[PDB]
Amino acid sequence: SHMCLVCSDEASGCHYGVLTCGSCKVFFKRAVEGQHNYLCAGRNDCIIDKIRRKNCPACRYRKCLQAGMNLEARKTKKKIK
Amino acid sequence: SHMCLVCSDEASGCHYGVLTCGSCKVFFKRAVEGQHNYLCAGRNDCIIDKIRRKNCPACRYRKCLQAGMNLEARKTKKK
Amino acid sequence: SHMCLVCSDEASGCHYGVLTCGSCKVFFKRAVEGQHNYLCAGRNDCIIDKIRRKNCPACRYRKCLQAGMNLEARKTKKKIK
Amino acid sequence: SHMCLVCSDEASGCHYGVLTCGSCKVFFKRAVEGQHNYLCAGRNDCIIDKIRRKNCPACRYRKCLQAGMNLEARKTKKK
DNA sequence: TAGAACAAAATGTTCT
DNA sequence: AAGAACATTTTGTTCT
DNA sequence: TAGAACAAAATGTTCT
DNA sequence: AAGAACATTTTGTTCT
Ligand SMILES: [Zn+2]
Ligand SMILES: [Zn+2]
Ligand SMILES: [Zn+2]
Ligand SMILES: [Zn+2]
Ligand SMILES: [Zn+2]
Ligand SMILES: [Zn+2]
Ligand SMILES: [Zn+2]
Ligand SMILES: [Zn+2]
Repeated sequence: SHMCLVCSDEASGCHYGVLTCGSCKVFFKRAVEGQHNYLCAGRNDCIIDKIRRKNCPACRYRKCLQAGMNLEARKTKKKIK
Repeated sequence: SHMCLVCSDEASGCHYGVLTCGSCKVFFKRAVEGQHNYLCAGRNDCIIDKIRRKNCPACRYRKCLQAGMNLEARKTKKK
Repeated sequence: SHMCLVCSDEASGCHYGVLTCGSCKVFFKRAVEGQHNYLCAGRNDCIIDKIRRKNCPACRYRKCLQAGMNLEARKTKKKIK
Repeated sequence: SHMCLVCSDEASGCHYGVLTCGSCKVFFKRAVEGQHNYLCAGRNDCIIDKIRRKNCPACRYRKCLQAGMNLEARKTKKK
């Protein structure tokens, strides 16, 4: 494919285990390494697309996790082999 | 009463016709003057409070307008 | 510019401090991290271009050093600032 | 005498007409059959020895030909 | 592919 | 009340 | 930009 | 002597 699985923007490649765009890559990195005590202003199912992905970091981060992103994807796939 | 009518933060006074905080005051001026077009990612009914107000500029802006904010609120001292 | 300063092939970017192609980048990395007890079969001035860069690793590595390549270029340029 | 005439490594016998090592033997067959065109990076006079022979296929190949290597050296038992 | 560094966008505060 | 300036936070791009 | 991992090219050894 | 097969070393590319 070539859609980011988090926001549907065009994927820049496979990051942290999942096809994503560059903005979602660095978003997940920052969320995972820091705090991500984010608060949804809707019902925890906000739509995350190219334009709206800035709206709700709580839902964007939930979508990163649901897509399967994980910081150790590279080293984990090396073990699996 | 010291409570922003848009986000319930502590209000700094009457801005553009409405009791608001400083952050909502300037957010509103920017929204109108930049005339940007925001889009809600929920259901057009997001909770707008001191922290969540950052999440949905579309609903925050809508609440400003609904609360009566108007850049020429003062100039409307017409007789 | 856009010539590799080591072999004159097209540069892929600035690596280890110097504009180089990808083949020269990984060549220098391997030479620096391992042994580079290479022996020139000419007079230590072999010509290193796209086709001949495979011929003499001793001279190719000398050219990497002469161009200024160094493993810590990134962290070194951070200190300088 | 057990010394490769191309690289002075220890020779394994007469290959393609010339006393050579195994590595020079197969290098020569590959050069001729792949018919590749090598280029020297020095002065067409590189030192070819057990270790340096890897550096200049052009001079190594030239030395093979000059030493008399020929893939049909055996078949040249013509009367 | 992962990540540093730079850049930009978006928001908030101070001060007049 | 209103706004400019600065500051911070949040997000996105380049890596010549 | 740095680097892991994969891939290819180039060389050398064994075995018949 | 000659060569195929395998093995190793050296070099280069992709990273869906
Ligand atoms: Zn994305
Ligand atoms: Zn949400
Ligand atoms: Zn407010
Ligand atoms: Zn909303
Ligand atoms: Zn190069
Ligand atoms: Zn040389
Ligand atoms: Zn030899
Ligand atoms: Zn030569």
